[PDB]
Amino acid sequence: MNYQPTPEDRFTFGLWTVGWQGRDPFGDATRRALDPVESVRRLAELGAHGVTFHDDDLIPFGSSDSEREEHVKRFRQALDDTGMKVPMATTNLFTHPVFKDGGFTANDRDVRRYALRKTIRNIDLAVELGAETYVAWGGREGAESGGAKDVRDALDRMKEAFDLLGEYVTSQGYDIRFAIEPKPNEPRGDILLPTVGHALAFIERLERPELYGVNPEVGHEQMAGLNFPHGIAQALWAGKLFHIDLNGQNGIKYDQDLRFGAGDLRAAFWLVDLLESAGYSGPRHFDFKPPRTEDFDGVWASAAGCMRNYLILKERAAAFRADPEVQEALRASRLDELARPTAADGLQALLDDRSAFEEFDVDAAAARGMAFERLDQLAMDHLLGARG
Amino acid sequence: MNYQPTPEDRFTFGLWTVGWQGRDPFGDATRRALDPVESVRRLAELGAHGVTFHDDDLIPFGSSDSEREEHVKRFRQALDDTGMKVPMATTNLFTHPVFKDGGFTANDRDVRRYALRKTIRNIDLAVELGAETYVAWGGREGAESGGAKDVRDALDRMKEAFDLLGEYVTSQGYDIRFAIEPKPNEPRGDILLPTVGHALAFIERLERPELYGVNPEVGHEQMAGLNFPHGIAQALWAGKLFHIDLNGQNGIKYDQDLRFGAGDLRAAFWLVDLLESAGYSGPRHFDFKPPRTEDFDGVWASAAGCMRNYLILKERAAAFRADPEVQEALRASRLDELARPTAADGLQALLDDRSAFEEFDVDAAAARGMAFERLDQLAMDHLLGARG
Amino acid sequence: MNYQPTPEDRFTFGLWTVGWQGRDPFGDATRRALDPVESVRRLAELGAHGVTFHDDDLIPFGSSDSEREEHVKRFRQALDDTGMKVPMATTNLFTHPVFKDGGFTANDRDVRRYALRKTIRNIDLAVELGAETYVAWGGREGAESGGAKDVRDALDRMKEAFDLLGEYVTSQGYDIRFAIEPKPNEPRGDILLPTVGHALAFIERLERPELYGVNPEVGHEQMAGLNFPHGIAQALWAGKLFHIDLNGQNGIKYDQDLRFGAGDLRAAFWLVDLLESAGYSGPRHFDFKPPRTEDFDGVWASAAGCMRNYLILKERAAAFRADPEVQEALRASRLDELARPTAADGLQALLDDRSAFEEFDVDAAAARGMAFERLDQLAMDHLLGARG
Amino acid sequence: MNYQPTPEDRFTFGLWTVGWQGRDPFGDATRRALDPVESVRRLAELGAHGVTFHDDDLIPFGSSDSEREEHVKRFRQALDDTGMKVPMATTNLFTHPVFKDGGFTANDRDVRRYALRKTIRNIDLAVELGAETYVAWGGREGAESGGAKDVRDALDRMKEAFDLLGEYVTSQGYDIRFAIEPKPNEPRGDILLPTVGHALAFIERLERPELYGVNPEVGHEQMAGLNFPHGIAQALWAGKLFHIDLNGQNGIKYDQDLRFGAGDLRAAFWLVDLLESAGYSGPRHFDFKPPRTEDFDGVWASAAGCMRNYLILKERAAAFRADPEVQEALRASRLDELARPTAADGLQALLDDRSAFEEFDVDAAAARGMAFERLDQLAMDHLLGARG
Repeated sequence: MNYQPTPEDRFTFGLWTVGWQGRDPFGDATRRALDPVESVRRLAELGAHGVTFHDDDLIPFGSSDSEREEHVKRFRQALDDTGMKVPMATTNLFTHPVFKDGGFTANDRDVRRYALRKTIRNIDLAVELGAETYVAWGGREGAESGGAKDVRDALDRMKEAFDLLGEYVTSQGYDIRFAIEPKPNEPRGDILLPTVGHALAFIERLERPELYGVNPEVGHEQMAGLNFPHGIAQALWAGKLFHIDLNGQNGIKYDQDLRFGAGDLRAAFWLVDLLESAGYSGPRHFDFKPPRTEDFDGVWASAAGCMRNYLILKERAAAFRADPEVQEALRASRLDELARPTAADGLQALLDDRSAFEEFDVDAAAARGMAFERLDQLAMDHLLGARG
Repeated sequence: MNYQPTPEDRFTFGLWTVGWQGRDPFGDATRRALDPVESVRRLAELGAHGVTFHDDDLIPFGSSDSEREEHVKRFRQALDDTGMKVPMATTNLFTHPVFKDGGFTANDRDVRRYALRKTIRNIDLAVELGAETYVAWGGREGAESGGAKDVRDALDRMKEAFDLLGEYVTSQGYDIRFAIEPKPNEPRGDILLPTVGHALAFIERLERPELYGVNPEVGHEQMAGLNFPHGIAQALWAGKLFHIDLNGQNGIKYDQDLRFGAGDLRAAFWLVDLLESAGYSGPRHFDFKPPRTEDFDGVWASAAGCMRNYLILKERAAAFRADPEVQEALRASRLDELARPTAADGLQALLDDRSAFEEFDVDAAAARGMAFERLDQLAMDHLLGARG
Repeated sequence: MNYQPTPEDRFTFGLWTVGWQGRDPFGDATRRALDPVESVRRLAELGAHGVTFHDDDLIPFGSSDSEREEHVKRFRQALDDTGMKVPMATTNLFTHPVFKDGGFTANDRDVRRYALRKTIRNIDLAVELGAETYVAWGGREGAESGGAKDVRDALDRMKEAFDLLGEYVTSQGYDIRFAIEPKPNEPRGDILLPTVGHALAFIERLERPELYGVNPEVGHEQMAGLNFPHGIAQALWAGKLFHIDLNGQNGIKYDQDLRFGAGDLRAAFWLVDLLESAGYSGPRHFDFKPPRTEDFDGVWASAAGCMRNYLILKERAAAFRADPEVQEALRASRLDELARPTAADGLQALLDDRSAFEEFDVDAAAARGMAFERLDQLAMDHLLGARG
Repeated sequence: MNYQPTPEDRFTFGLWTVGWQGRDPFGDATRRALDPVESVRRLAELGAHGVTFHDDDLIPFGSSDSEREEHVKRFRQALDDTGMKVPMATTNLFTHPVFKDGGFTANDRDVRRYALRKTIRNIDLAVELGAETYVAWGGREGAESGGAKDVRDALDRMKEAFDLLGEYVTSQGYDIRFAIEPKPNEPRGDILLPTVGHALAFIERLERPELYGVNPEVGHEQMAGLNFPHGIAQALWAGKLFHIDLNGQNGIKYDQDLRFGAGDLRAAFWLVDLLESAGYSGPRHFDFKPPRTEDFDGVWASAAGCMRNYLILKERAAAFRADPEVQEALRASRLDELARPTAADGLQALLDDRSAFEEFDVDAAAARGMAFERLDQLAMDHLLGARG
């Protein structure tokens, strides 16, 4: 009577997630390295729809052209053998010491050019393996101190970099779009474009804004104590939710990348509620790290859980929305009134309307309860499976 | 040998700041109410350039037309008697119980209309007393629970409201522009447009974006653990820093509104550094609360401090920038390289350049120190007055 | 097929909770004042076991002796009419302006004496109405700035105050014990004894430590980003959990006092799990505020929810613990090994044991998976009612 | 006219600080490994008083007895050649994969025994090289999920471990004491004894509490948003500040370990103020990481800065305390009254005193300003070197 995921649920996983070897700021790897081909096979057996990669996840840094060929072909045969897809890809511009002050916004001009060139090389690959989205996570763009980075110049260089990528893309006639992934900090003291809001606003300054959107991560917005569903709704309102990274985070601290459903469970529910009601049809991508306490059996247990919790949440939110008792409470709370225009009649009519000011009875309106706590308990009940 | 502010330094204060009576979530007022005319007189003696107001700060809620006249005239005579200006004004849409679920985004349609009408009434007043900026702080737009607010509808209503304001403004031919002030939370559990980034991005969806910018507050961005100078630089890059609210905050907790210079002192320094180097020429506005421990003597002490700390900071940052030893370190750290274009030569040339990839020596570039810690200690030394 | 609470579940509520009139830092009351007698009657109908009070909640500040009599008698008749008890009481030393720099640790000596005297007066009352626990929440003990409070002197005055209370208590031969409630901040910038840990440690310096324990609040520890069940377990290990305050909080920000089950739901589950397994038999006390959006109907809805969520949680945690599949996983994860002594054999034997160092195979032990993610998903499944 | 540190200032540094190779959760080392003997020599030239070590910092894990000899002797010759001391030492129980679920509180009994044995081996070494303090940082004691760790059992095992260490120590007749270092999180999701308060309270449950105190770190308390000087004062009041770790942290996020003076500058000032006024005579130990952006020249620049900022702070705080204008303001704010007993006259006299309640004029006392903002601006002025 369960929640088994199928490739139609569009669940994806990054190679670096289940492949995380468990090295952290204070300790060595607890797990041996996984061959990408094993990961593809194991995730498919679990019902994943596909996998995503960093260039250096697939092809080890410094690899020879003929080594590149080998890594790709082998990866290609695994994806052919399993039906798995590659909907998204990204570049690693944060691990190698050369990127210690950034990729696109490093102070050293020659480093910024190298970063562009390593990114462009990987977009051709990504296109080849059929990704539709290309993610950019500028984890090293930022600073630990105020004098080290002039942020107006850094944003000029960031825009310069995204504009060049967009020009490259259109000239090759590729179908791919870009998704910028925000993070407020870690590993830099502060990171540029630290939240969904910052990312959306930056995009509006680009040459061809239509090529760019956001890839928000649950844990990253929560590292700034923000409401993630609220941020996702602003991205949907803007037509910019191109991709999404799902995981768990317990409040404001280091980036935990726990399995989805872990961390803020109610946030999880409201997010699924929103993705499902808006009709989000992009990949459901997990960016998570199975804790370093675990062996390979716990890794696959943790990955399976990501998908299971999504499905359970999905069922509980459908039940909530469909419940006649909840639809009535939503009317009681005037959500229906929220969706009607405030002044369709227009400015002039508003100004002339005595019932909107001069004869508005503020005190009776003030007295009206919103009935939000009864509504939220109905949501609680539905989440916990305790309606009655 | 001091730091006395003058009206030319453009220091402003809200009526509600020095007038804060010290009521907080857990306690009654510790200070008696101040007459606006006394505040204008006292701030001018301290060297303030002007004052700002909420409608209900100036004219008590429910005031009769002929009472309105009285409050304004008296306020007018004080400003004539002192040379003080009114560069900014705003509406109170958060105190009255009718706004408990919001103003522009309340679920109740009739409340949203009332809010527009109370705002429009105050823009005419503001214009009359000569403000150039009209601030909007939607402190009650948001929610404590997920079902209570559909955020896509709420953003449709928020835009609807700002568009109507903009239409009103152009039709009256007024010279005023709008500044939206972000806050992540408090008094609502979560607030819509919670940071500078969110606010800038929303503005790009408005009918006439040129009429709107942001009024960021030091403490509000810091309630989300963000880097405030970094946020201010993004607002400057976007040409949207219309106004700014200065104060102090000690990390992530309730909105403290401490006097400017309190809270994160180094953040204070880097901010002044930035406003001064960008050539910000708007008002230097303090949104602060003298702690409720204080009597009227401590109130004026706390207001004088706001201005004093700005000036001290201003002197230390000029000294830093002007220091030949610092200019050399900035070169050492390649800030000069940050401000040059990455690929002025263009995409094609970048792709063809072997020195940007194929023959790029990553390891030598990796080996180059950024020299940021020596630079930051020089900044430290300058701040503390300990160069040597 | 529900979760109806009964007086045997020991659910209590403070007069100030359902009576909260909804005044917050930025807005007026949205609800009229409740007569304590109405609250007692309404909570009893909901199945509460009892109520708790601040002195000034029951008897308005400045009340005449003969007014005191009136308030008490009336309150007494309501408790007789309903079977409701008064297990806990406390003093208000934070609302009146005289306490603006604190009660027990105010800088002014005469204020500290007044605070003691107002507290002692209320302990006699509390005893009279039969409370067994007397809570102290020093919300005003602390500071906004470093020079204002010497913390070593303030702790000497705090101890002095608790020692005097303890002497008073023993000399009257009263049966009551003290519970100190920690809070990290708000309304002061920083508050003394900011967490459970600080409170427990302070208590060990008192004259008669056995008279004092802690009354931790869910939201307060979470305002410091701490793990509340973890803090509660340390209090239980110390034999100091005298009382507990239950509510909801969404991470690090202002003190929300949401209804219990709101905020961190998984934290809620693990807490109930712990109170239930340790055999906590004290009151289940809610310190919450029905949001100011609500009318009286939402108030009682919100209070009923506190109790309902506890019961649902209670059922899910019993189910988890009782599940044979979970008991096996706990063995898989070696929780059984955690509860056995490390070196019962003693130091000498440990030192001599070659299998503990010299011939310990670190690499095989390193290879052993902890199996925590499978265990946590079983916990997830149980919480959500989705075992299968 | 400078701030050159001397060995008499008692400045110490851990081998792992300047030796940090800059590997972080998202990137490889940017610096080559330093030989401990080079570090000792370089720090001495900078005026350090001594160095501290983890066992595995000095002697590489798995080292043969005869390799141990070699590492020690060489280290010994460097300390003889420079006059440098070793006031503190500690054990690494967090890096090796065997410690992934902890050292003293790992679920696996055999791991807990190994951890004790590796710790005891290093105490003999520490004693030999003359340390007086032995630090314990249980960075791996804790959990990512609720079921994984029963905290009451874990505290029983933690106590068991510290008691055994204490027994070992007394039986060998060693002069060394223990200092427990708290951290709220990272690398575990939550860490046991997460703050100074928790650590002090735990210690009171040990067999011989006099052997144990705390080694608080500036950044760790600030990761929980706490006031560090306030925590240090509670540790001093308790007579438990055995050692202290100095560094910088920018609010609530990952453990930054910035150079001392970085992060919260005003917190830095008030801390130095307190250590200096209490007469703290222990080592001034820096636990910091030169950012991975830096080369060896920036490493020594960053270490020199730690010491320089302490000295500058030290001078500014002495100036503040010594200033007649500040001594008067302190009287104005009644700090003198804070240090007098509240009721030396005793309970009975307090109860009988009509001036403490019955005839106490609350309203006049309420009216008295605390004058804290003038005092704090005088502190500001002194810090910035702008008195006038």
